[PDB]
Amino acid sequence: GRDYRTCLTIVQKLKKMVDKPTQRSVSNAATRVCRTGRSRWRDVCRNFMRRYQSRVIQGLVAGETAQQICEDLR
Repeated sequence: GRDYRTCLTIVQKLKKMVDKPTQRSVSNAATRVCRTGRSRWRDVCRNFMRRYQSRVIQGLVAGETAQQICEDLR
């Protein structure tokens, strides 16, 4: 169950890190997002992105809401 929550937090973080969400801007932000925080969050974030990054990036580029991006995990 944690995956859905991790997904929502990451979507929110990435939307503030980029200006216009494109394949390049989002992907670049996605390599940085998991490096901010204490060790537990860095780990959880990293493990999530390794599994799910393609779908997160796709969703941001599509202008999906966080819930739409993360729905398969709900």
